[PDB]
Amino acid sequence: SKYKLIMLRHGEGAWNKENRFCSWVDQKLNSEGMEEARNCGKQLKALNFEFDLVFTSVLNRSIHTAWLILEELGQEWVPVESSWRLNERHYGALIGLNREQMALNHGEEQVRLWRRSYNVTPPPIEESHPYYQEIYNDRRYKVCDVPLDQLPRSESLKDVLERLLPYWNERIAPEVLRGKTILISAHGNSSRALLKHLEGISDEDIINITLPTGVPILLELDENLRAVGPHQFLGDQEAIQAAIKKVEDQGKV
Amino acid sequence: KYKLIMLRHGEGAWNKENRFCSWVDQKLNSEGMEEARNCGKQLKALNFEFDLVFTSVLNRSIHTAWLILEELGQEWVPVESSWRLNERHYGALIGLNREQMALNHGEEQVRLWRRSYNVTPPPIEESHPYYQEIYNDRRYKVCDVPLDQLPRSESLKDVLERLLPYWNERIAPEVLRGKTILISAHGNSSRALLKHLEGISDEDIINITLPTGVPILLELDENLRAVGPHQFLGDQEAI
Repeated sequence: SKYKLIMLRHGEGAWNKENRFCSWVDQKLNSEGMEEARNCGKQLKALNFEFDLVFTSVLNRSIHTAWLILEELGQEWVPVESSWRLNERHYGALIGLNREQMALNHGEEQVRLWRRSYNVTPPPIEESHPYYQEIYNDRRYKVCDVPLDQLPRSESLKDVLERLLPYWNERIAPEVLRGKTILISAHGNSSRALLKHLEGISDEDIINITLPTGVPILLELDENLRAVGPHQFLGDQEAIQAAIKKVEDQGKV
Repeated sequence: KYKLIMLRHGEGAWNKENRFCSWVDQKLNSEGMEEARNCGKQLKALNFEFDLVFTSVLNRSIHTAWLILEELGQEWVPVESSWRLNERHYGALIGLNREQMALNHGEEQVRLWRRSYNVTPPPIEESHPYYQEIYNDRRYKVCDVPLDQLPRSESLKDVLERLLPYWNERIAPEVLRGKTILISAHGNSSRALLKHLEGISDEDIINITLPTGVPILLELDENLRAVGPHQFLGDQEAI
């Protein structure tokens, strides 16, 4: 049969205000990020969505986004399942740096390639990074399918897809085949990776997809779990276009 | 041996209005949330590190788990919810004023409905102002027993009988694997698991009083029987 699922990326926290690369640092939502989640929830309630399962990353800003949506829906009882495989892209040594400053030191166009291209890998994160130990000693990164030493230290979009797709295949997609209505609370680049796979977007074209924060993304799938058309945003068409331009402008002088 | 943490949510409006929530999905109030928040601060100050949490399907129990996990910075820990941890089903008593009931049917009878071990209250009926808010909710259309087979009132003993399979089948096997587990549940449903784990009689269980917002530690052996009486963690509270 036809299938329908919602994906979204969370709203803003402090480092978004400061225009810093956040990636695997576990920054909390701020007050307006929490409101963005509630607005998604209200939108989803206005369309009478009834979720059967929620999938999230292990970064708390994506879990809190999911809890906030469920509360607006009166669906706090719906199962939630979290995996590092949905984490934001690991940005290596760019973690914590200002974007517009990078665009100064290397050009607007080196920055765009670092952020949106499919294949270029960021400089790895090194033991001298102020947040190295906070990331890799965190107990949430033990309980899994990969030894702590084989966790990544930086990721291209391609690397994201390769550790994300096994989770889609083994956990998410079988529930979709089952007929359940699913919510994915993830991140900018882990959602771009999933969209690239489901929509058959080229290595070249994925560069041009920028996802707005805190906005529901409706995806329709066919009986082979491929997209029927392009992903669609729920909410006002202009306000969303302005919101996309914002994320694009973080990397511009 | 084994360590287990159980606890009970804080208050909402109806617990101030001296009323029966039961299976009605009443929300925490401000102190109800801050109580869970303070309770999470106390488990953090005790360096607690959970691997799995279990709740009922009522939001007062789920928010409580969520606020606690936020205080702990442990929001990534798996949560699992189940009606089998629900508060006791108070039947037709649901929603009624406690005092107004005391003048309708008498001190001694209302007291026996609330404190006994073996007495089933009057069933809730489709005329009840909250019958449809409960049995039409989608969270029961998707549970492990048919909707009609779910109870319309429960003795405290019925609570244990519906809880024990979930404990035997779902929870205890994870206690055995070495996981530090949290159970965010309700007064009655926590009373039934204690009675089972400690071995309390149908007589002592009726007088056991469990405070809200307080981590309740239970130490077990490999047969998962209590090594001693349940203990409260933290300090300085009354009533």
